[PDB]
Amino acid sequence: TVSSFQVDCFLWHVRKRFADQELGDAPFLDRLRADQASLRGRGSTLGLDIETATRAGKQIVERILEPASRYLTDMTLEEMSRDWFMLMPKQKVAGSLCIRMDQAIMDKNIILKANFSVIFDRLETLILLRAFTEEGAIVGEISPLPSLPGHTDEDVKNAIGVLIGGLEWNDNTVRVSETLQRFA
Repeated sequence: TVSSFQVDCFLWHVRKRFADQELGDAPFLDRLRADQASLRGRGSTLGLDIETATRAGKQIVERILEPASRYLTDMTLEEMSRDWFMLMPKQKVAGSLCIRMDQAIMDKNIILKANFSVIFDRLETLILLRAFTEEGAIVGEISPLPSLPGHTDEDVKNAIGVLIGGLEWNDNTVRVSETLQRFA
């Protein structure tokens, strides 16, 4: 736990300069004040001096220091936070994507929007994809899963094809975003 105190004193000193120069922030200054108060309290019960602590924090932190992507959005944050429900649900998991749709839709023109990253000429990772009807109704969703594996473009295109097939079954004309038309 002494290492945590070393990092604490070192980070306090390196944060001192931010208030020493830039626009600063009154809560930031109060945080620094209460910080150094608690750090004096620690150094009292730990015994060691701060001049013998920041030097150790330097060598304890410096070792922790370390492909040109963008971000396209077809949906707003609201368009991905909106609630919904599938009356007759039809869902599964594929690789690392949760596919769901509503089977109770028919003869509806559907539009697929998506928000995701992009590298070079193709996708990298999908944040969310939902299916809307021309009358503004959510019917399908391809959500990412909290898995360490992840996903790339091939299985993403496969999931989109699965969704399009499941929708096109019930006489539903289905089209994708011009973005997905360009990248999938």
